[PDB]
Amino acid sequence: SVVEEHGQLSISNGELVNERGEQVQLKGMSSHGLQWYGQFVNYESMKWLRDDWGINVFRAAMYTSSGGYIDDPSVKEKVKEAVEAAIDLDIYVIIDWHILSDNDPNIYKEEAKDFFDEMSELYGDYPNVIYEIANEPNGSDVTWGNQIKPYAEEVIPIIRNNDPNNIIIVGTGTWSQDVHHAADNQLADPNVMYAFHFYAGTHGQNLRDQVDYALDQGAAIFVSEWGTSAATGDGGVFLDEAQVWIDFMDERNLSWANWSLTHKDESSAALMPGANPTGGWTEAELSPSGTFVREKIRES
Ligand SMILES: O=[N+]([O-])c1ccc(O[C@@H]2O[C@H](CO)[C@@H](O[C@@H]3O[C@H](CO)[C@@H](O)[C@H](O)[C@H]3O)[C@H](O)[C@H]2F)c([N+](=O)[O-])c1
Repeated sequence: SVVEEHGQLSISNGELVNERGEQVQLKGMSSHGLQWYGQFVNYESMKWLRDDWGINVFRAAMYTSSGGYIDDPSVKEKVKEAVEAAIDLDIYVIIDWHILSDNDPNIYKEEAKDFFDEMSELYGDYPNVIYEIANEPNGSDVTWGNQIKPYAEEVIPIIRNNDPNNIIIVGTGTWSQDVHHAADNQLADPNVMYAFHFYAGTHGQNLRDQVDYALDQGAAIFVSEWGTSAATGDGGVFLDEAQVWIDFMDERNLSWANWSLTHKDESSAALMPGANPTGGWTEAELSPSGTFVREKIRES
């Protein structure tokens, strides 16, 4: 009864709060690309995550390029499937317009406006939905002030015409690490959060201090993607540094989604090769990363 209990989420003094104004922290999993590992996104696997891991949020990672939505728009129906399951399971859900190689969110802004118009029209009267309008803006030529903020200022109005106050997570520069620039030039909408993403393979002490700087400007931060691996999503599992970030996020009441729910042979993948796509995973079907993430959510 997560959604029944906390209901409408909003931002108050830079903090995510429930409909009674109490601080709330969401912890869950992100899918991998829906064009590749969509079979792991379904009511049964999400229910298993809710019941056995304790998740209270699920992130649907709809890549735009890399064979995603722009090339084959059918993947938007898998996002709808995930939203409907979240509604049925009474958990929160993030709709992620998962830009990456298409590094400037303006490249597909017309399609983004059409997609968010459709999703907000369909689901704008449910409290479960969180819109993430540009996963990871990246590149030296893509800045908050010149590219990202103006993009958000075109897409947010589209959403707001159908859904006036569900949370919107807006990506930041340098693969959603540059929360410092965003916090110094914040968007006007009162229910916006800025995305901050990390990988435990990178020594993170300055990045933690940067998140703190942003929080100190009154900006709300959602860690909508993080991994136990290196920044490529592979290269080793770094559980000591991941624990430091877990403790940091708890102290700052930061919500998060781990990357990712797939059996792909890479360190950040939570599942091993024989894991059933509909859940019920034994200890051996979880990777070293999945075992750790499951423990962190169960402990919460
Ligand atoms: O340098 N960084 O800080 C940084 C941070 C984040 C990041 O990218 C992000 O974080 C992971 C790990 O890099 C990416 O997932 C990886 O996407 C690859 C390309 O689709 C897949 O082949 C790989 O299986 C998958 O795990 C997510 O799409 C992307 F949001 C990347 N990146 O993709 O290069 C770089």
